[PDB]
Amino acid sequence: GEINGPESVLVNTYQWIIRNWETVKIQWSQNPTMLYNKMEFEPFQSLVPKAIRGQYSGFVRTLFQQMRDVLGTFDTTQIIKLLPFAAAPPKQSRMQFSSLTVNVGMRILVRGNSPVFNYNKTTKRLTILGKDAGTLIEDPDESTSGVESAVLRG
Repeated sequence: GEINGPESVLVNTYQWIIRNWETVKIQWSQNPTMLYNKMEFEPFQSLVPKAIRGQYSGFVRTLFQQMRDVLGTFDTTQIIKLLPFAAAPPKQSRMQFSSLTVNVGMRILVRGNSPVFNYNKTTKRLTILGKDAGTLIEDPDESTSGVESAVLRG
């Protein structure tokens, strides 16, 4: 874990999700509301501007509900990315956010990578604010995790 201030809170939150993913995925499937309410996410929530925390949470919880209803747990990187923004008490709105800001305002883009959140499909590792957060499991049938074939030449 990192210790530098707000940046560390962000890095460590995603590290925690990755380290606990095999539990988190099951809670997200079976009892997501409970998952969203874990005190684990309180520090992250404090990085989200107070005036918009609730709106972001309404957006992400709704998106997750719609996601889960039609797709289930397919999208690991996206579930991990958005999960901490579900932590605040939700305030529902009709606003569709393309990005979500944290105070470190830096933007996490909803689709795809950003300076803040950068998943690489070749190494299968997540990078947050230029720091390693760990290895993601996109395919739950995979035995070997991490870097793809044909990366190291020899």
